[PDB]
Amino acid sequence: IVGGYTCGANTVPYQVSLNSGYHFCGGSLINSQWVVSAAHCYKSGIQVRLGEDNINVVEGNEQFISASKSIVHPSYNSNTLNNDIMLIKLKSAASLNSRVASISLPTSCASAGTQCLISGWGNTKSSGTSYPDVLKCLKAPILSDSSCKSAYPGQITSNMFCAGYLEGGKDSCQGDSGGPVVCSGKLQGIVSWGSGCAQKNKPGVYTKVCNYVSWIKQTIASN
Ligand SMILES: NCc1ccc(CNC(=O)[C@@H]2CCCN2C(=O)[C@H](N)Cc2ccccc2)cc1
Ligand SMILES: [Ca+2]
Repeated sequence: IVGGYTCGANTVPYQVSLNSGYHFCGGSLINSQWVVSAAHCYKSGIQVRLGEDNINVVEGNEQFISASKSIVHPSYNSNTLNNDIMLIKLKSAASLNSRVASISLPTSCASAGTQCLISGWGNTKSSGTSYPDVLKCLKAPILSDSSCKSAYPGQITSNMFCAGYLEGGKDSCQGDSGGPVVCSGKLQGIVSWGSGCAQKNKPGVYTKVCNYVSWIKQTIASN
């Protein structure tokens, strides 16, 4: 997250860190047994880390649980990142409490102009690299689909939306991948892609979760 703020420990209790020896992606807890992340975060050997603030220090509220199954969306296209969503089932159910809590799925999409909360442990610099160890947060509005398509001609589908600031300075970034965009209490986005970070006229692109709620619910119920 570039241009954000330190969230505060466990103030985003649905935020998970996916660990394969190191943090490599965010995700969102949607019930005691299931995490949603980006399909471009897919790999084997995932451990889900809940209740994290400093990902390098055991602070006392963590739960570390291995994934039993990963399900990349059937229509994911790695060339374009269309349908960039994946479900991860935990080997054992998380113990839900005030620092480890699910986020509600949308019953409808969000509109342009809605303010959202984006969070993660990704890069905090727009030029260069600096990775924080505590969770960073950013308030950012959903941008119009027309401004999104003008920023990235040819590349935006109905399964994507832009959020952030066309002036630059405030954005998600590498390492935030797979993490949440929450608006009015609902998980509306997943950190997906973009050109650089916090550059002018290059906002972040996010998987449009509301298009996937039926698939999420039916997949969880059948697995
Ligand atoms: N500042 C927002 C942001 C937040 C978080 C990220 C992390 N996401 C990526 O790194 C993805 C993974 C595949 C490659 N990516 C990319 O974005 C590529 N630069 C562009 C691309 C390539 C193929 C298909 C679609 C887009 C990036 C930008
Ligand atoms: Ca920790």
